[PDB]
Amino acid sequence: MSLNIITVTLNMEKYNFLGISIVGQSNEGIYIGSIMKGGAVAADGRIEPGDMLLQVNEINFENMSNDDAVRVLREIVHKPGPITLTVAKS
Ligand SMILES: O=C(O)c1cc(Br)ccc1NS(=O)(=O)c1ccc2ccccc2c1
Ligand SMILES: O=C(O)c1cc(Br)ccc1NS(=O)(=O)c1ccc2ccccc2c1
Repeated sequence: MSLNIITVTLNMEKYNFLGISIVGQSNEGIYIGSIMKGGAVAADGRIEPGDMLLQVNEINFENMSNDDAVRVLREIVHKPGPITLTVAKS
């Protein structure tokens, strides 16, 4: 079996939102659920639904409830500067 890791840096200059929902928990992993067409993640085009979310900026997502993962993504999107996502491809 093959594992494909990609790291995606979004400058968030032309987009306010990532435009993602997330599914699953890692305090029992967390995956990209929906991607909305108008957001930074869709514009970049590399991340797809079912990709596993490993890290966003300095936060690891591998010991979190779904609710806490949504909370930390809210905090990151409301902070200035680029957003770096590391995912494992489905
Ligand atoms: O993120 C943006 O800059 C954006 C701008 C426009 Br115009 C439209 C959508 C955008 N982002 S999006 O991730 O697709 C998005 C974000 C929140 C939404 C809330 C309600 C309905 C659609 C939404 C789309
Ligand atoms: O920007 C995002 O796509 C986003 C995704 C998650 Br999961 C959590 C927070 C996110 N950013 S956010 O600016 O706080 C936000 C808040 C409310 C939203 C409501 C509908 C659609 C997108 C939203 C994004």
